[PDB]
Amino acid sequence: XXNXXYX
Amino acid sequence: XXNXXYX
Ligand SMILES: *[C@@H]1O[C@H](CO)[C@@H](O)[C@H](O)[C@H]1O[C@@H]1O[C@@H](C)[C@H](O)[C@@H](O)[C@H]1O
Ligand SMILES: *[C@@H]1O[C@H](CO)[C@@H](O)[C@H](O)[C@H]1O[C@@H]1O[C@@H](C)[C@H](O)[C@@H](O)[C@H]1O
Ligand SMILES: *[C@H]1C[C@](C)(N)[C@@H](O)[C@H](C)O1
Ligand SMILES: *[C@H]1C[C@](C)(N)[C@@H](O)[C@H](C)O1
Repeated sequence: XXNXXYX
Repeated sequence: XXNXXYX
């Protein structure tokens, strides 16, 4: 992945 | 805080 969140 | 990231 690589991005983060949280959705 | 409470949200995430990463910026
Ligand atoms: C999310 O990333 C931060 C920044 O590096 C790290 O300190 C947290 O341990 C990390 O969260 C975990 O890992 C991710 C892969 C899971 O989605 C999240 O629930 C948590 O286990
Ligand atoms: C969230 O990411 C910060 C960096 O921005 C990292 O220093 C924290 O340890 C990380 O939080 C941990 O992981 C998340 C997923 C949890 O909600 C939090 O309680 C904490 O364990
Ligand atoms: C990460 C944190 C958040 C944005 N407050 C939550 O709504 C999500 C489900 O997880
Ligand atoms: C979180 C992940 C990211 C957007 N790939 C990175 O650029 C940032 C510094 O931390």
